[PDB]
Amino acid sequence: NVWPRTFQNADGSITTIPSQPKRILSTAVTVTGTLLAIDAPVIASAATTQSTFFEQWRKLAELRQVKKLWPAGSVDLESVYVEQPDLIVVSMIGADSARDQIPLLQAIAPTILVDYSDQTWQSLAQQLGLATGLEEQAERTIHNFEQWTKQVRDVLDLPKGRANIVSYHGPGVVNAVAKAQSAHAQLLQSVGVVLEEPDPAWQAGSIVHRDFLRIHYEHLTQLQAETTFLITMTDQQAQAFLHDPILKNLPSIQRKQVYGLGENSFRIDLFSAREIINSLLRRFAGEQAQSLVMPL
Ligand SMILES: C[C@H]1OC(c2cccc(O)c2O)=N[C@@H]1C(=O)NCCCN(CCCNC(=O)c1cccc(O)c1O)C(=O)[C@H]1N=C(c2cccc(O)c2O)O[C@@H]1C
Ligand SMILES: [Fe+3]
Repeated sequence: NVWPRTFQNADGSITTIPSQPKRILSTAVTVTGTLLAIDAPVIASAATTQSTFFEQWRKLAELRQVKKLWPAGSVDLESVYVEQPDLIVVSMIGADSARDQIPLLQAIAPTILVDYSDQTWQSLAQQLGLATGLEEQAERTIHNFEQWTKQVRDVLDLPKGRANIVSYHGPGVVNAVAKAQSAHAQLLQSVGVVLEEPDPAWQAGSIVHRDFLRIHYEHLTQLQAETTFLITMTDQQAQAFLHDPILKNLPSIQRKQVYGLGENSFRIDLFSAREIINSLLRRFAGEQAQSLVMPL
């Protein structure tokens, strides 16, 4: 395990990490879940704009004494200095991105930049494993999860056809649909779901996103999949989608195959991925469900 080592950042820049990181500070709440997943020594993390940690890993973060820092958008440099980190992690795109603050952060400690929007949680874990010297941990974690998804894939009786994954906000608002490279789409694909891709031409406005295509509301009526999964929703919450009169003729609504992906499914990390797969076992597997549900 060689140190120093060079890390390739998502913007084409490089960062030399002089020594194995032991005090990692995350500036992106999305990335923190994956740092926890590989048991990296993350000692502090910024939060959502609402000053929260994601619920799938909050209790674990508290147990490991991960200090909650600023809500996304407002980097507190004093807090970074006081934590005395030896690696600072930044995301490329998303509400939790501190990309423009990199020069200020790099003055404090080696700062790296990753894009979680177009890779699986496993790929992000591998990338972070290489930055932290935790390749053994990451590889083991990924391998174990993949052994599990194999087993699950073999017992699910999924609806015929394909599924889409939607972030729903109702009429008169820009909504969003998961793209093939998203952590969400790839997670479902891994247990045998066949994914519908939103038409790239439906992009709303000028901002490019690799995770979910942002679209005018009306385009939701054009989705063809027989099944719809809603992020950040329970099944009960998904009822609002099902009863939206504008969407009454959607194949997934006609077949009453609209499901919540789960309360904690907004971002995908090992912890929310487990919850999501557990939900699929409960709904689509028989008395084979329980033999495979993972303890949280
Ligand atoms: C539990 C909460 O933590 C965050 C969160 C945490 C960390 C990073 C994020 O991005 C986060 O959203 N999300 C929840 C929250 O604040 N809910 C209140 C509504 C926020 N909303 C409006 C609703 C439409 N968005 C989607 O349907 C959607 C779908 C799929 C993926 C997404 O990221 C989506 O937001 C947003 O658009 C928010 N994201 C941008 C943003 C800005 C610049 C570049 C981007 O890529 C952006 O997303 O700006 C807002 C703050
Ligand atoms: Fe967002």
